[PDB]
Amino acid sequence: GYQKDIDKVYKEQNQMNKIASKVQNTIKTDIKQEDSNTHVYKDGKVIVIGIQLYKDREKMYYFAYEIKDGKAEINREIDPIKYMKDHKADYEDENVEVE
Amino acid sequence: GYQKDIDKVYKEQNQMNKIASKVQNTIKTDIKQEDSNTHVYKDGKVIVIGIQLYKDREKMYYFAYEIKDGKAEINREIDPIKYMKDHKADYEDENVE
Repeated sequence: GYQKDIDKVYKEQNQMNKIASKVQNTIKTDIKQEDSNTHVYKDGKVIVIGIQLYKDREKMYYFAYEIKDGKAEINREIDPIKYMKDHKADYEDENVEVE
Repeated sequence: GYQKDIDKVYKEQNQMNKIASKVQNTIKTDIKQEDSNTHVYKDGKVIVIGIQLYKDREKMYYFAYEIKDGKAEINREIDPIKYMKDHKADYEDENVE
């Protein structure tokens, strides 16, 4: 299953957000999968998350990660919106519906 | 002098901005002292920098650092604007009015 790797993604996201919050303190640092959107592609090679990046905004912000050599690495060269449009997910955990 | 410690502060700010820019890509990276304002206080114990934090804003954003055990450590509990008002700087390098 994909949960071990999803956990890596959320750990990495929180680690980066914690550092980011030192220089831009509106960044949320307690990102939780059950309050986010998660999709897995290419049998675990790409994971796209949508999260509440800012403590004072409801908006979802999306990020694409690659799982390479057992580690979650963000890849801002991947357009996550386009990626979700263009590929069939192997897994979805959609907790935020935005009309 | 204070240049060794000012350099440690800019190095640290740049390391944080690099990571920050991965999640919020308007954060500017590779900030240079010559494009920023720097003030040193307390014989080098506290260093306050004013930088162009955002690629999409001209505005200067300020951050206070402490030098402890030879390391530069950001301290967000210090209000840097007030700190500069209330202390006499030992050194200044002001490049933005």
